[PDB]
Amino acid sequence: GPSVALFPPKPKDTLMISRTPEVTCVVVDVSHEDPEVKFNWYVDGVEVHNAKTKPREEQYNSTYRVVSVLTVLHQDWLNGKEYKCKVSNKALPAPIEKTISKAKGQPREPQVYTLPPSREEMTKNQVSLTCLVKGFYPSDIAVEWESNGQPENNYKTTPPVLDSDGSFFLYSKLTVDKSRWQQGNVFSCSVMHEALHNHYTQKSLSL
Ligand SMILES: *[C@@H]1O[C@H](CO[C@H]2O[C@@H](C)[C@@H](O)[C@@H](O)[C@@H]2O)[C@@H](O[C@@H]2O[C@H](CO)[C@@H](O[C@@H]3O[C@H](CO[C@H]4O[C@H](CO)[C@@H](O)[C@H](O)[C@@H]4O[C@@H]4O[C@H](CO)[C@@H](O)[C@H](O)[C@H]4NC(C)=O)[C@@H](O)[C@H](O[C@H]4O[C@H](CO)[C@@H](O)[C@H](O)[C@@H]4O)[C@@H]3O)[C@H](O)[C@H]2NC(C)=O)[C@H](O)[C@H]1NC(C)=O
Ligand SMILES: [Cl-]
Repeated sequence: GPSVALFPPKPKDTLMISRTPEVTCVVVDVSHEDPEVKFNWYVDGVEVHNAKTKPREEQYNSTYRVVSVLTVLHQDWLNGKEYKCKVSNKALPAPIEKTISKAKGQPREPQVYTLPPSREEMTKNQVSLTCLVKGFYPSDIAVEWESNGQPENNYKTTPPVLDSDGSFFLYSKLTVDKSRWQQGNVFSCSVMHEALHNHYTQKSLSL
């Protein structure tokens, strides 16, 4: 029968007030016999009525996928409100409920440091600029490298790692042509996290 998956907003969308965070309720294996699907949404038990249900989407295996998207208030998500999707369908003996919310725990402010390439790496044609982000909680975070107000195309960020004090850390490594570093171009590591002032900080690094 029908099955439901409930997906959280992207951290960056919850952290930047200009962006639009969404909770997404997805129903799959909706049958042709009982194709109609009702979604009820609740926020800490109180029904809300602003969800947009997308049109049914027919799969290659003769079932439908039906999606309801609930726009959330950034502050509600960050204040730990519970989002419940209730999915009714005539093939279900009772409606399916799923609930989600933000990871729990006292927030802790990330410390953000940029580290230049080792002198030993300067023998190479590409070099590594390092962004250390440590002491944060919970693990929900976004970390991005930019130059001239635009994202860099060769960086990779480690997952959050539990540190010995129960906070998280990660590193993001930016690789650039050595000549760009030598020319004095400025590179910036932007970090978004709920325990930062304005949910944002940026640290820059140049030769
Ligand atoms: C008939 O076909 C259906 C359509 O899918 C297939 O189409 C065919 C034509 C091929 O193209 C094939 O490749 C496709 O798979 C089948 O639908 C599938 O059903 C299964 C079983 O119900 C679903 O499994 C769930 O998967 C969840 C994760 O889903 C996300 O990630 C997937 C990639 O890893 C991706 O495919 C999904 O679309 C979805 O993507 C996420 O979308 C959200 C919302 O839009 C977005 O915000 C995210 O960024 C995005 N994330 C990522 C990483 O891409 C699991 O979480 C889920 O498990 C949860 O619920 C369980 C209980 O329900 C529970 O046990 C778990 O613990 C957990 O809570 C579950 O495993 C699968 O998603 C679904 N595929 C799609 C595309 O919807 C169908 O099964 C099949 N039916 C039959 C009878 O044959
Ligand atoms: Cl913003």
